Amino acid sequence: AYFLDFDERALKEWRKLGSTVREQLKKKLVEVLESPRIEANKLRGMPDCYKIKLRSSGYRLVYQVIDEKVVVFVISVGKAERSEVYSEAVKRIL
Repeated sequence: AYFLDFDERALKEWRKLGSTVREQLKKKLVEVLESPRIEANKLRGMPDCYKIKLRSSGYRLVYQVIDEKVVVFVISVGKAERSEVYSEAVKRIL
């Protein structure tokens, strides 16, 4: 299993999340820690990035897998609408 870390800005997003949505993402995030490279969820663009999707929120969590630190690094949590959550993730990695 992998350890967990958050970007400072991503952790704030996490705590601002509504209760029901956070719990939904939390269950999936905990599953992710057991084995975080889930090829179906791999994001295009820079390597080692994956998403967690909800069927109808439509909130998203973006994380980077960092093997050298055995860590899942949460970089962005927010809305898929207008690709907000994804553009922020790229911005925070650069």
